[PDB]
Amino acid sequence: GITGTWYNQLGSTFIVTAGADGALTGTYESAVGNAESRYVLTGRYDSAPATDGSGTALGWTVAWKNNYRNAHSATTWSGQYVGGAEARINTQWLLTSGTTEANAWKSTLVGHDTFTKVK
Amino acid sequence: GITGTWYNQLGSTFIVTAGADGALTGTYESAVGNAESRYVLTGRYDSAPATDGSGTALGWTVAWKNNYRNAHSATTWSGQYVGGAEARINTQWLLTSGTTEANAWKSTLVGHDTFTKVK
Amino acid sequence: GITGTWYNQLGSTFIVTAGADGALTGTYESAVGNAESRYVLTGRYDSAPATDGSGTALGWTVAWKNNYRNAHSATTWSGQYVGGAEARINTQWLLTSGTTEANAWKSTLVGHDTFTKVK
Amino acid sequence: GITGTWYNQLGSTFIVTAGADGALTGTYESAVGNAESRYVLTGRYDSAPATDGSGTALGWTVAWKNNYRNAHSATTWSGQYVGGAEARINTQWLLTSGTTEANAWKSTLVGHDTFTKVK
Repeated sequence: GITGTWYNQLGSTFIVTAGADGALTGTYESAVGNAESRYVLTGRYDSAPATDGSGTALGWTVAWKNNYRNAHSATTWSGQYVGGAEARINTQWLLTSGTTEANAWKSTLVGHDTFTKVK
Repeated sequence: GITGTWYNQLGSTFIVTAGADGALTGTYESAVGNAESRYVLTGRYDSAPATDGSGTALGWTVAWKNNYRNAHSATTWSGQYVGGAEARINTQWLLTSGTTEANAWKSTLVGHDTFTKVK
Repeated sequence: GITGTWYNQLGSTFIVTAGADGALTGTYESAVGNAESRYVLTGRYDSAPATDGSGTALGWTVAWKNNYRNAHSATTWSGQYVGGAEARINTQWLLTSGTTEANAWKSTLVGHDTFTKVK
Repeated sequence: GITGTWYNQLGSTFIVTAGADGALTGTYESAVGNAESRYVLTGRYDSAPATDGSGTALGWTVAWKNNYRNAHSATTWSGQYVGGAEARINTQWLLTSGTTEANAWKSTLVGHDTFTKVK
């Protein structure tokens, strides 16, 4: 149930394909909704999850560089798919920016995102 | 300088290719060193980093499932390459395990890894 | 507005006093609601927050040891108070368990809690 | 062995008292070394740690406000004391800044600190 369009709370959109081999490929759109705000996502998911009501572990990365903008940063999301009635991807993320060694201590933001298939 | 074999402190080995398009592909080996402990890694890196001594932002994901073992979990690393003399990848990571909703609060470990090209 | 009883989503209860000097003192109750599940909390908050609609930065620690139970672990919450109509404390937390050096890599859980004054 | 002066890699200094009741009190000095860069720290530690070579779980908070400067932010450290020969406190930390709801997603930095009793 991972393949599809997912929306976070903040209004970002993640279009993903889950391949039989464990590969995630797709696009992440920061909230705007134009070509300029689309970035390649790659990831991995558990292709053989536990049959006991456990969620499916997954993760993906976006480098914030496309043909229009380079933020010299990358976010990774680490999380799990929950195939509920209204399914959800619950994640925590790390956004690392490229820095000098002096600013390396303040390079990494952390947060959390919930995604649904409902805008 | 990202393409190559990298070793973490704990003795894990990351073989990676950095493609011109921002793609990372490769294998992550938990410390053992046999076929059974090899897992596909996919990621993204900043292909056009800042020319001011800033590091290169990157991230990658391993789902802990191969032909031999499934830990029903995924780690993402978020970090930066520093093209020093002895170059390094400084990361923080999140390891999410597939869980029940009741155990979802204790699903995610966080830590940090430094990688070098020197065993 | 920090002084009071706050409830997280999971059903834990935080009773806190915010002193004029920046001190937080109080008790954290894991969801049960008896004397056996009460632990001392200590923390700090910004006593002079920005007058521009910014939240108030705060943090606190619970060592999971009382007269009844010792989990040999400590959680810290780092967050901000938002004096809305229905006010909230938005936090992320780290739960570190005492471990051997060999298990030090898996010592630290991370997550997030929202607290309200409404059960 | 927690009571004493501890130095992080970056050159910050933590003077702490570990009380019999689980309380940490003290001062955190960002790297400078003058009165202007001293801040109150409060925390908790496991007063009865495991007798099996496990570290002692601890955590503390500094609100970045003193009589001289207010950064409208708070750091929490979550970690463990390891009573080695050369003892160490291994931590991960969260630095939350007070923000608007719009900037709440980028409010929280994460990192790691190792402390020793050796400058």
